[PDB]
Amino acid sequence: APIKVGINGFGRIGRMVFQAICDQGLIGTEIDVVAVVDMSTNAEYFAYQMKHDTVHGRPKYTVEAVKSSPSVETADVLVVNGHRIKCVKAQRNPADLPWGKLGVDYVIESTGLFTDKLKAEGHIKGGAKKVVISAPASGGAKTIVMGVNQHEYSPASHHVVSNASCTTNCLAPIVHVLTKENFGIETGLMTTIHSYTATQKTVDGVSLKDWRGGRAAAVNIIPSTTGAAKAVGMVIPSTKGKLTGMSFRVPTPDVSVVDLTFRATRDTSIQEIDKAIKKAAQTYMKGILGFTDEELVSADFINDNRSSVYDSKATLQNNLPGEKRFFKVVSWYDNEWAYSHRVVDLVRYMAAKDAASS
Amino acid sequence: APIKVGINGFGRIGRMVFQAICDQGLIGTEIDVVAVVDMSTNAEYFAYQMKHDTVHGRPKYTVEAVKSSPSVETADVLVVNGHRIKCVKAQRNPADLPWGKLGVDYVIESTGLFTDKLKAEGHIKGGAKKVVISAPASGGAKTIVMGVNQHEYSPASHHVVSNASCTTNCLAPIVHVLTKENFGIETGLMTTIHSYTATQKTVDGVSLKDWRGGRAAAVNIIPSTTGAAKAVGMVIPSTKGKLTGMSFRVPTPDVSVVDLTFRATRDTSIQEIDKAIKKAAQTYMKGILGFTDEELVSADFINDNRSSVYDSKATLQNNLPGEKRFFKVVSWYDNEWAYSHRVVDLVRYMAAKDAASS
Amino acid sequence: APIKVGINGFGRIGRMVFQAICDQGLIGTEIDVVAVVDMSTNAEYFAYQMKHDTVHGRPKYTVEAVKSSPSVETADVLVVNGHRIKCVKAQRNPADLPWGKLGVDYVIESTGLFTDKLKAEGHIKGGAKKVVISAPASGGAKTIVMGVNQHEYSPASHHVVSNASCTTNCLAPIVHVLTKENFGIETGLMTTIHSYTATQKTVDGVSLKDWRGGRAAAVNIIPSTTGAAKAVGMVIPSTKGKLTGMSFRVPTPDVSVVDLTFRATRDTSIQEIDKAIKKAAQTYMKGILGFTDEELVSADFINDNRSSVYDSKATLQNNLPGEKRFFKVVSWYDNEWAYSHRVVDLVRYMAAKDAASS
Amino acid sequence: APIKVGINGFGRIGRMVFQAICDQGLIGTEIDVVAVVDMSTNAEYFAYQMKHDTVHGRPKYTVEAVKSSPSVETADVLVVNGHRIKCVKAQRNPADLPWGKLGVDYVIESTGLFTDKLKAEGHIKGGAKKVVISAPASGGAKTIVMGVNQHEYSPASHHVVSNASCTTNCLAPIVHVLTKENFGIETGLMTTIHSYTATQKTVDGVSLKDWRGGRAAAVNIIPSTTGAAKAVGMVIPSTKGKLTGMSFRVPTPDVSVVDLTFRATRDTSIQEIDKAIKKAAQTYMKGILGFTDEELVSADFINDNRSSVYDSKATLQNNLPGEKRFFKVVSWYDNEWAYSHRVVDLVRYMAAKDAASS
Ligand SMILES: NC(=O)c1ccc[n+]([C@@H]2O[C@H](COP(=O)([O-])OP(=O)(O)OC[C@H]3O[C@@H](n4cnc5c(NCc6ccccc6)ncnc54)[C@H](O)[C@@H]3O)[C@@H](O)[C@H]2O)c1
Ligand SMILES: NC(=O)c1ccc[n+]([C@@H]2O[C@H](COP(=O)([O-])OP(=O)(O)OC[C@H]3O[C@@H](n4cnc5c(NCc6ccccc6)ncnc54)[C@H](O)[C@@H]3O)[C@@H](O)[C@H]2O)c1
Ligand SMILES: NC(=O)c1ccc[n+]([C@@H]2O[C@H](COP(=O)([O-])OP(=O)(O)OC[C@H]3O[C@@H](n4cnc5c(NCc6ccccc6)ncnc54)[C@H](O)[C@@H]3O)[C@@H](O)[C@H]2O)c1
Ligand SMILES: NC(=O)c1ccc[n+]([C@@H]2O[C@H](COP(=O)([O-])OP(=O)(O)OC[C@H]3O[C@@H](n4cnc5c(NCc6ccccc6)ncnc54)[C@H](O)[C@@H]3O)[C@@H](O)[C@H]2O)c1
Repeated sequence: APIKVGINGFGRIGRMVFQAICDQGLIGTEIDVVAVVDMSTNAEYFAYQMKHDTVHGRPKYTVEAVKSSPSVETADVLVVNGHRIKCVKAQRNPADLPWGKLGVDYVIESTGLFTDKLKAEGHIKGGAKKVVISAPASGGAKTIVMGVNQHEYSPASHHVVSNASCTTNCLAPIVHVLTKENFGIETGLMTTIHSYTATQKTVDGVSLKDWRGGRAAAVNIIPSTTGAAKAVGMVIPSTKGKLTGMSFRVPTPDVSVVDLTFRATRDTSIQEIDKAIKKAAQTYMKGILGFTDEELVSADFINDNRSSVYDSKATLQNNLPGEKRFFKVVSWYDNEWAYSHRVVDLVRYMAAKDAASS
Repeated sequence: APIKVGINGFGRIGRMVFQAICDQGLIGTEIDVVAVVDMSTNAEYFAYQMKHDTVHGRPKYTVEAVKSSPSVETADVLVVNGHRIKCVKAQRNPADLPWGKLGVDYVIESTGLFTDKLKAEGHIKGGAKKVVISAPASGGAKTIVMGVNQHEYSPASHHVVSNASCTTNCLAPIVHVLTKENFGIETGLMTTIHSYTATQKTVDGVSLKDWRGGRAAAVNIIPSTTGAAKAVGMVIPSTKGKLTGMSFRVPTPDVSVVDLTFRATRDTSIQEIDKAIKKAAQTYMKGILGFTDEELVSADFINDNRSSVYDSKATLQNNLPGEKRFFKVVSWYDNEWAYSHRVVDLVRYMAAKDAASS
Repeated sequence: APIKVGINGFGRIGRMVFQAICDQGLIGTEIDVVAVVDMSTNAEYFAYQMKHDTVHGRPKYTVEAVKSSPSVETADVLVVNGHRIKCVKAQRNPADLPWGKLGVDYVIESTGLFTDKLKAEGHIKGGAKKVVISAPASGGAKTIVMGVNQHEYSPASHHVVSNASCTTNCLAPIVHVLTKENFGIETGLMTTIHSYTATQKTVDGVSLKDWRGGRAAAVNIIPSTTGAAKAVGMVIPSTKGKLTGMSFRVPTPDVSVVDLTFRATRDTSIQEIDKAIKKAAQTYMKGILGFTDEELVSADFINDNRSSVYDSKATLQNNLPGEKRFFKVVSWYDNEWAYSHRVVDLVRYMAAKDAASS
Repeated sequence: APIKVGINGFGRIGRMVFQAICDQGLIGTEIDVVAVVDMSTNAEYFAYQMKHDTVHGRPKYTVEAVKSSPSVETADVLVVNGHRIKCVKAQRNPADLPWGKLGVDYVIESTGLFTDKLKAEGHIKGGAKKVVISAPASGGAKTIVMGVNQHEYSPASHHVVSNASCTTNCLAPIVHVLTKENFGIETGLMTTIHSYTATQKTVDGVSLKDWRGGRAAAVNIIPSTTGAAKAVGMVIPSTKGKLTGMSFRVPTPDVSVVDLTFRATRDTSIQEIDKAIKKAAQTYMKGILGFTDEELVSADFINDNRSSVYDSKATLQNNLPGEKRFFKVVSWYDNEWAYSHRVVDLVRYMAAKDAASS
């Protein structure tokens, strides 16, 4: 049973979803990537985009750009590891995409334009059974963070699911062991020192909705907002209105770090917390939550696919010496990598439960 | 008599041309900026963008944003030192712009989208008399570099003119005094090590016309094409087919350097060349061509309004010891600031020549 | 009566303390900078460093390099605006510095090698009557943040004064009015997102005492320690053990931002806190604390000489909506420029007190 | 029969040479690394430097840090792949290093300090049989570029050998096929847009020998000099006094590119030169000279061990269309990694020739 997926928007996350599908062994055997969609249908230019990444390197798979038939002027079929993917043209409305016809059942929505559960339904109107939004979703969609609440999915009810944001996926696992191990956050504020993204600008330009976010990106520390402010309360309803935060966008191109400052419900210590987070990383959060005892800096997390990886030393040293309630917890994440692995983990969970019931 | 100008595209070059008008003492008196055009009309947002620049800092003029009538919702008039500039909404076609209505005669075309003579003429159809494309132009518009061939301008024939590009305004000064002081160039190639611009990308992205241009801009050395390649031959026909080159877009926000390598027509020396450039700096090319004897790096050329500023020490330490024909000439330039100043000098030179005749 | 000073270690803070002295209009008239001490004595090189700065531009003063005698090989005296500063060679011990000879009474200890009280007394034995260390000090030196506790300085008891770090001169204003306006801080942790410094490395290199800190500076988010972790308790005895923090060094050359997360003593609001700080900013903290109501990023604080300028918007927008105990204060600072001005303002304060008593 | 080698200066090149020895299969069987030398004897700090590199990522090999006796305070032995390397304490004179005692015959000198052939013999007085200087040398040390002139090595008389610089290793292959294939280079001039290195400064600071080299590294285009200005004439004497160049140090942490403008000795075409370089890349320069047909940028050459990998499209698109003599040739290089592999290649060659005769 090849899960038939199509990628709408072959950008940073689209191309890293694609690469997490090939690197993890699933192309053409477990998941069938039927088609990819973006502005051009020049498969040679997509191959160029895949083969050479500034931040994550050359990939291990191989890519060819072949035509479907010599009647077409430019290569339109991509051939990865002998698997053929089709380069479909970008549609302004989700519904004008031929999903049903190409036989695509699960569509990964990663353009960034269709974050509303209502516009994303246009995929299903085009023929898709399910939709995963690689972002926070507005308008009613289900937001799941793997390792914390993927089980609340239901094939029957949830058809446009959302995998939250990179920072949610990092914060929430931290929050989830704090509650489940019962330290509890009474209240919590959080900062994500975060790499710049494709929504920012090389030099000072136009950004109407966030004035600061239009400042030259690679030469300014830019205050702005994070997506995990809302979404962690959505995933864990016990933190609704207990926790919020901001974002500082600094001049690195990938990897970010969460910096959570909370107050505990019961009296505890940072040694108890560090123990429970390591334990959790080895037992029930394994693969999603990780930890590190080394003096790592940010470029040591490029290509690290844990959702979140707790920094044991930066935490243990930077807390109040005899504290029972006021705690800092530092944790890292490759915003482009681990998040792209979680999208594929979610597709496959959903396909499993969709077959499990119908 | 105030020159009635309208800036279409209030971006890096739009806003710097505006600020140059204020810093030189022309607003309201010598130059009247009737209107600016961009993706919004919210003048409180153009205020912010004028008041805070990452590279060139805070401006000396004062900016206020007020509403034209109490009927409008968001402030839509700019007021720069008690002079009113209007914030007109952007049009997909130049012909649709109310230029004759607003009373604009000269339009500075700096959107980047209308570098063709004919899409630029839509301005004259919208009620403008003359257009200055802040870029090189296709379709046959007049290309004039100030200090070299601005005298070639005719009020009768040149309605869409072009002030070439930043690199062309840096290299043609140098090429000009080499041809005029009789050293000559037999053939020559050129390289601009240049700052990234707003067409480049924060993270690897789509750029289907120059594939490399699409790669993360601030973490890479990206080879690409320079404007001064085509344009130095248009300005000096003597260099047609004898001079071409490339760009290496490197991770800095502003200022670029030209690295010219040429073979001279007669047997000379680099000290003869160094003295002639210094001479031409102090005599005929003043304010256009400049020079330095100091050990400077790119950050020192921020806000240097010279088109070309020769580096006497880098040229001299990095040429062959007793050479008569093969030489290197190095020259800096603030690609944003100086080019903007030269646009204003062109507007003013055209507007005076037009009055002197009609 | 010129306050006889000499700067030991003319680097970033040494040249910004020097430009602060000249710019405020003090050189020659109120402060006589007798000598500057560094790894060289080539006043031509020192003058290359003064005239061109990558982050703070061309200075307002003029620097000339003169020979004290034609008997010396290279220029060894700096003439800044007609005034003569001598270039004395760098000693490995403060003690062997000719202070008593040169006439120097106040020494600004900005090498960053003699931060302990006792190696700092090495200048006094050698002739200086007073010493200001541009860094937190060990061995029991008096730590003073201007505008918070300079009233505690006593000419009799305190000869080796510490002006604390740049982050404590940003964090200590805000903790001072939070206690003075009785909100009070129960416990609190802080993070500074901070620009890389002279003590960091261009490529991965050696740093034996903090491992992460030797990593490539300009391409990593390097977690580390801050100086305000100790210093804010030395200055504000109330905060002894209630507040600590950490630093994240990010890829910008200058300007940083504190991000304090505290739990107040009483029940309050962020609009209450917002008013209290702004008020304080206009009244008793005017010149130390500042605020902004604008959407500014880090490069808008280059050359802002307030110790701490509070960002009203980023705070109000990124706090929990109806919270009474758990808050986040965000505040900027130009760690090179603001600090250096406090240095010149401590010399000036201490000096007059000494002249008041003896 | 292992070659016994010691590395002095375990910095960027020392650690990359170490990693090229383990990568190429050579550690413990073909090359035995007896000792590594740097500021510390802390095996743990060395292991942290090896395992986490910002640019080249995690090494494939495994590093442990053990104590050589229960008596030593801190781990002083590395155990890379079961092979034990000693951590010898850094010395001020090469001669005071225990090479004969340890049993070291070949010494990779890579501190950046002992670049004089006389200072380098200190190693042979310390007990070593040969010295390789990972940098151009003075005082008459024989200079070799692998792939161009290592056949000029005489076991007999060449004792302290210099592997030239990274730019001579990129430049000399290109210059070598142009003279061997009989295009010739009459006079030539080059420029290398180049990543910053460890001799540079994060923020503006001290640099007495090159004034510009002290300016903040990651925020300027810094003109400077190159090592291949001297060394290529020494490897290829045909080109002494005929070829020279300069350097621009830009804000990338690794990879650099050679922009070479030369005039041929005979009428030829850029198409012809393009074929010759591809041909060479495939036959006698294989593994040393490569080429690319792709639209690559600097980051695509990280971990590319060819010494010089020619850009076919950048060279072909940026030359004069009718030219027969005056050309531009562009070739890339990962300045840390390819040079490191070549140092191992020379040590290996040298050692086999020395065995062959004695
Ligand atoms: N990078 C990270 O760290 C990260 C982490 C977690 C989550 N995410 C999230 O994933 C999403 C994508 O982010 P990213 O970083 O990959 O950004 P990106 O800009 O690299 O990727 C977006 C991609 O979508 C493409 N695209 C634009 N309009 C499209 C369209 N119809 C419209 C159309 C049709 C015709 C014409 C015009 C428009 N149809 C299909 N593709 C279109 C773009 O060309 C681009 O390749 C965002 O929501 C972001 O929040 C990013
Ligand atoms: N920066 C430098 O160093 C430099 C130096 C020399 C020369 N230049 C040249 O000047 C030009 C501008 O470069 P820049 O660096 O200022 O770039 P920039 O991107 O900062 O400026 C371009 C500006 O034009 C605006 N714009 C886009 N479409 C527009 C439109 N109709 C279209 C429309 C209408 C409605 C919807 C959609 C589209 N009408 C009016 N404004 C529009 C953008 O919002 C932006 O503010 C380029 O040709 C560049 O080569 C730059
Ligand atoms: N930049 C900021 O944001 C900032 C803000 C606040 C506070 N600070 C603090 O101020 C201090 C300086 O920082 P910075 O950023 O200016 O750094 P910097 O490296 O730019 O300045 C240090 C200066 O001291 C010089 N120096 C070294 N050894 C010296 C010596 N004897 C020794 C000697 C003699 C002979 C040989 C060898 C050694 N005698 C005199 N000068 C010597 C260096 O050449 C350099 O110019 C630090 O403690 C730092 O924490 C910096
Ligand atoms: N990175 C590149 O792209 C590249 C490419 C090609 C070639 N290279 C060349 O290789 C050389 C090294 O460059 P790099 O980039 O690796 O620089 P780097 O700074 O990373 O490496 C230099 C290493 O030498 C160490 N060192 C300093 N003094 C030493 C000493 N005695 C002295 C001592 C003893 C006690 C106290 C004080 C001093 N003995 C042993 N080690 C010492 C440093 O701690 C450092 O680890 C340079 O000549 C450079 O031109 C670099």
